[PDB]
Amino acid sequence: TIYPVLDWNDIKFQDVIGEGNFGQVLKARIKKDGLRMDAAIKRMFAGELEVLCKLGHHPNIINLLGACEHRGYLYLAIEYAPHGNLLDFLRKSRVLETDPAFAIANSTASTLSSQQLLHFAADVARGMDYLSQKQFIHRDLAARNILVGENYVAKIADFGLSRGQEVYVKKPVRWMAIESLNYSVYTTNSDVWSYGVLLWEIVSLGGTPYCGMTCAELYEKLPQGYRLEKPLNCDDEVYDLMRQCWREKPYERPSFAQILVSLNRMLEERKTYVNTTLYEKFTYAGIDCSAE
Ligand SMILES: CC(C)n1c2ccc([C@@H]3CCCCO3)cc2c2c3c(c4c(c21)CCc1nn(C)cc1-4)C(=O)N=C3
Repeated sequence: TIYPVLDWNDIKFQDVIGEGNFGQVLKARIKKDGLRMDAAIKRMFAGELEVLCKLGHHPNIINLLGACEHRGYLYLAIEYAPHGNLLDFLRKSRVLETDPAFAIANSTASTLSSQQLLHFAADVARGMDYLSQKQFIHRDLAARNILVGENYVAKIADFGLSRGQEVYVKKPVRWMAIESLNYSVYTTNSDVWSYGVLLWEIVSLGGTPYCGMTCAELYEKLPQGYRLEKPLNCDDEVYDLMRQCWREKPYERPSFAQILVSLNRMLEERKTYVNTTLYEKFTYAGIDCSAE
């Protein structure tokens, strides 16, 4: 009873809407507190379960509605994010590709604006600050694991449940901190590195990071000091923010709280930080289906 119990009989499964590291996610309708509502279902040890059930609501963390035991398996009922994962949401906005007529007429390269992209980044930083302050270590921060829920509020999903100052996970190379590629240990510091790549994904409207490069090249190239280049449509303040997230020394990277402050500053300025207008020779950052 450590969680809002739910009867498998009150779950109306619909369609498959995605798939995480473990299992498929299914959209469904359930009855909670006598009321019928939308939800995503994921088939999920004991300690982690309590960790999740205890977490506690936060507007930028996908929320647990209830769990259900069935055939020896535990099914989690999750708050529903109608808009889907951030990665596809970003790629669906590349109107120059999805609706060129619209793009030329409005002279825009995305249905989304600079502010919206900054909000997604701020939303995630807020959620990560909340999680890291409680010793949580995500381990797999990336656009694909961010959900765009009600009112387009970004929500963090698929975060690791093993709490502590650092966690070893024997076992996503393009999002991993150098110290994780070498040691398989994760900390909030390596979460910050990944957040930086997430920020780069946001600004590039879902481009594959290090497009054109093999994982192998990264292993040797990253330690040499190599890092993702600034997208031409990105302001320097935003790019510097990413660079801070990728400092070789983990303890030199900012905290999520500091990241959020820098983002809120940008959000407050009338200034535009991520250019989405169409300029003479515009092209999107590439998506390497060979790596995905
Ligand atoms: C593949 C990933 C991105 N996956 C998840 C992966 C992991 C979780 C867990 C639940 C327990 C707390 C930590 O995190 C939730 C989701 C998760 C959710 C939802 C979705 C997806 C999820 C992907 C496919 C999808 N399409 N649409 C329209 C919504 C979703 C959703 O609505 N509520 C939760």
